[PDB]
Amino acid sequence: MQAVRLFQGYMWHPRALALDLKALLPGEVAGARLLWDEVPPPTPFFEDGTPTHTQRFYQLTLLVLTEEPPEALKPLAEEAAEALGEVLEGLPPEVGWLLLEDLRPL
Amino acid sequence: MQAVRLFQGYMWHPRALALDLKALLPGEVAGARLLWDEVPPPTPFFEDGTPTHTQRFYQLTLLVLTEEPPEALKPLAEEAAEALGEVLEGLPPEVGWLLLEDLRPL
Repeated sequence: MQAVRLFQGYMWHPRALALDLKALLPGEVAGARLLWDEVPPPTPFFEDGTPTHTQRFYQLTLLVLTEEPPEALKPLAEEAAEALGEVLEGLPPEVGWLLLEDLRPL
Repeated sequence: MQAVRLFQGYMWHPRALALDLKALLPGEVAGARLLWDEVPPPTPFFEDGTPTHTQRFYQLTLLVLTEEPPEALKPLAEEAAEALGEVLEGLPPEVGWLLLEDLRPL
C-alpha cells in the first residue's frame, strides 16, 4: 500500500481573519486523509484583478493509499473531488477556493 | 527547518515515449529538492480536444526546508519557478507541462 499525494486545489481567506481550519474542515474525504498547508499565492492576481497577497493561501492535498499503480486512481480522484467540493461549499463565505477541475491554462 | 511540499504544476509525455526522468531532471531547483510523482490525467482532454489518456502525467513539487513564514518564501518560489521552466524547456519536445505561472487568475 503506497501513499499517493494528490493535489486538490487551493483555498484562501483574508489574512486579517484568524480562521481555525482544523475546526472547520474534516480530517478525511473519501477515506483519504485531507491535508492543507499554508503556501505562497500560486498566482499574483485574482480573476477580478485584485492582488492575492491580501489573503492567506493553503494547498489542499489528499493522501491516498493504494495497492494499485498511482496512475489508475482516477475513479477515486473523481469521487474525492466531488466530495471535497461539497465539503468546501459548507465553509464560511469568507473562504475562497478553487479545485483542480476548475483551474485553467492562459 | 521543517519541509513544505510546494506544488509546482504538471509534466507529461506520451506513454509510448520512453523517458528516464531521473537522468533528465535535476535533483534540485533553486537549492530546493525537486520531486516528480506519477498521477492520473488531471483532466480528460487537452485544450485542442485531444485525449489525455495517451499521456503519462506527473505532479511536480518542490520540497522546501525552512522556518520562516510561507509568505516570505515568495523569492524562492520565484527563482524556483523560473529555473523549473528552464529545465522543462530542456527536455524532449514531446514533453508538455503546465506550471503555476501558466494558470489564469483565480
